[PDB]
Amino acid sequence: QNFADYFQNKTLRVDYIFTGDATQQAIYLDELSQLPTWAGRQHHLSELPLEGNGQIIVKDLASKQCIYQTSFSSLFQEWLSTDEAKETAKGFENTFLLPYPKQPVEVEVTLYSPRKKTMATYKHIVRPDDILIHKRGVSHITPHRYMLQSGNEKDCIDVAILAEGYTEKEMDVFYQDAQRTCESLFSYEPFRSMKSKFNIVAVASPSTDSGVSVPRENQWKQTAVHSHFDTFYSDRYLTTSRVKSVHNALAGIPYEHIIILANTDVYGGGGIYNSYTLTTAHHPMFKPVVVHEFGHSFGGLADEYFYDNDVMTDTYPLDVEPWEQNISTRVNFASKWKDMLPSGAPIPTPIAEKKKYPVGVYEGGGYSAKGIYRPAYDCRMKTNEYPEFCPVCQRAIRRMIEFYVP
Amino acid sequence: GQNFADYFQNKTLRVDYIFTGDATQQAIYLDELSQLPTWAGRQHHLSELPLEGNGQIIVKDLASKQCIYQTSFSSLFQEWLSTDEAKETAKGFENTFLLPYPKQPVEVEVTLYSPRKKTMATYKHIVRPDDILIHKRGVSHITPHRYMLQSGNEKDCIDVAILAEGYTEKEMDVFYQDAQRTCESLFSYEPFRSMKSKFNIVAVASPSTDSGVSVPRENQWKQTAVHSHFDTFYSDRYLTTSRVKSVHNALAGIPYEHIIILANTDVYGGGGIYNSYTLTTAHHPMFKPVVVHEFGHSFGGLADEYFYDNDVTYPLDVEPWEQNISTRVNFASKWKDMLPSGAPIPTPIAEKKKYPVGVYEGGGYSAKGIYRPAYDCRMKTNEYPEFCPVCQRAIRRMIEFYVP
Ligand SMILES: [Cl-]
Ligand SMILES: [Cl-]
Ligand SMILES: [Cl-]
Ligand SMILES: [K+]
Ligand SMILES: [K+]
Ligand SMILES: [Zn+2]
Ligand SMILES: [Zn+2]
Ligand SMILES: [Zn+2]
Ligand SMILES: [Zn+2]
Repeated sequence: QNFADYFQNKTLRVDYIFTGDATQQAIYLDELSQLPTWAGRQHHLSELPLEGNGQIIVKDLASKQCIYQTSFSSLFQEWLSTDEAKETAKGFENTFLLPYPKQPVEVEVTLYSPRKKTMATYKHIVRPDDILIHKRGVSHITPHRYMLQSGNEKDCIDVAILAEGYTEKEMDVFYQDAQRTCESLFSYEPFRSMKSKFNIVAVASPSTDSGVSVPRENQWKQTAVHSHFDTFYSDRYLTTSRVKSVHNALAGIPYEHIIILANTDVYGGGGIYNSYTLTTAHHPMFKPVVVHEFGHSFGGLADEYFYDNDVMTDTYPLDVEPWEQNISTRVNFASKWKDMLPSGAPIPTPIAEKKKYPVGVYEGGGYSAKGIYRPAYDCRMKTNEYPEFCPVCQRAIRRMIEFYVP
Repeated sequence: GQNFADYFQNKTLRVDYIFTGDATQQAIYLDELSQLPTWAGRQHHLSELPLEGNGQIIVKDLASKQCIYQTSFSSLFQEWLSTDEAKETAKGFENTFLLPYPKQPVEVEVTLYSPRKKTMATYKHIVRPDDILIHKRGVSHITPHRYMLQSGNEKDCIDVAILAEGYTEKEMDVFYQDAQRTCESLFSYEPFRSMKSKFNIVAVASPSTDSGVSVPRENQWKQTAVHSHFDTFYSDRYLTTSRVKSVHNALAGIPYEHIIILANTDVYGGGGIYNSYTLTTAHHPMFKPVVVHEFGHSFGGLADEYFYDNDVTYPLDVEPWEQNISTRVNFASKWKDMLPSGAPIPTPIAEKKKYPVGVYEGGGYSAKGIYRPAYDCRMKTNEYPEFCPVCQRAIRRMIEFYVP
């Protein structure tokens, strides 16, 4: 499929509202926007690199031929397993980028459960001549600086680093934090060997207040992307549900993936597949932590630690193969790293034999000590203190990069 | 009588919802709870309504289920539901409401009604006042503002906020001149003129990055304080904002009950919706009568009395909840008590001098089956000098309801 067959070199941005509670879910359209260029895929348009927990399928309206596919996970889907979702139905902002069509399209959004069951589905027609498609990124483009520029937006993976909780007086600190992000990311394989496949842009989005909101301390701050601690009443969980403010700050700058830096030294943050990474820039463990989160948001990798996470409730049924590439329930292991496991390797791999098996079937991962397996004894997806991604995480990241750019 | 201090604090519980749906189904969801440092609303008549509206919010004490606060409204969402787009694409709309801040947990219930008074959507949620995720607002960086009229405190007076849309920081002297023109226009009309001491008027200089407002059909997308735009529902001159949270965020920390948004342009356009806002163009030649007509909707909850249909409401077998129009289904609930004995129904146009209060056929966008109280009114035309006697009574009732 040639890009120019159905698409223009512009972006069709779609803002949705993901709604529901523990019993029901529904999707609604908020607004359509246009970005002046298309920073995404030129190839593999009608395929997915990963299933994700959510998908967007674009079909040509006249023929119903599938012409674009993208997958993701969302903060909304984490919220659905919290105590609040049992009693109060809520709406969540969710933004996705699609190539701008030459002709009318049918856009279909689907949300899936941890058992791969359809939770909610939504179909809408987009007509490219619609005057209410909000044009963006043509004026007041946020001041920005390229930290790494390997090539144009068509040939490279565009990553945007966005300032959260930095006033105009603190932008030199932010740009230094963006340099540190770039230096940390490209110190890890396969990012290190595939550095020429990436563009890194630092976006100096100003905040009225220095720092970020801490609701439990009654510290409400006015910031660029309105992030806050106490997400789902988990003290150190720093997130933003103001996704439109994130994408509005980035309009006009080519971007595919987002890293949000919060101007604080306390611990916290997280990353979600094709959502964003958000972490505290001045915490001592920033360098390995931002890369662990990018493992989720860009790599779509799972946590390999087997201790319970606060915001992650009943995430992996043991009778279902996870869609994440670096963990397995041994339901469909041949779809995972069976092809990288040496002949005659014991399953599970005994921990005493870890030096013999850099690639094994180690019991424990995805927040469970039993029934879930990880590919190595340790990895950056397991601990912040281990030096690198395990070989299976590295292959998965190489596949993500090869999928997105030739 | 219900004392304010029995259930409430002198603070505001602001609730932001998402109103969702299409022509076949509707649903309401919570977005976020906020707190404002004072309560600018009613101190009396807490558990009653001045009008039915098309939507209601009922606040009940959680433990007893006793009704402790009621407010009614209409919404941009409910207008959108009758458009072509609502037949094919389900959408979500921002809707913000202000409630008195409770001392103890409450049950908040939102209900949306159809033009036939049928329940379209209902939503119940519990608010616990010690919830740390209630977003505190209006405590820092309060938008620069100026009192155009200050008759008294926020408890005793009706607080009206005038907000700047499409004015850069360099144009705030023009905006303050426009807010002053708004106040001068409003208080030139009865009963506002004789009840001037019941109001506070505050001009809020919310800065815009760009001068003017967005015109989608001209591909003119501007970055402004409340993100208003023309071409609402593909109606060229329909100027609105669906970014209701941005309106209320700019006003956080300033006492307000009703909102007037002034757009920095001289072209024609705007509108007002009951307990939503008024939004109009400040420099159009007909500004003075137009802003008051819109305030008739947004504050008065009055209907349009003109019989011609807009570019884009009242079933003839249903009595409208609006006080200045009737389908004569329940005419005794309207201005029957002001109609002289033996007045002809309908009142012939040739006999308009004999009947300042009649039953004139035509109103609420229909030439037949809907009736208005006078041949002409501010709610019918921009060129007529005043509100009709029935609109004036209805406005007096609104003011008397809100403040002693
Ligand atoms: Cl800000
Ligand atoms: Cl994820
Ligand atoms: Cl109305
Ligand atoms: K790219
Ligand atoms: K008041
Ligand atoms: Zn993680
Ligand atoms: Zn790994
Ligand atoms: Zn009107
Ligand atoms: Zn009238």
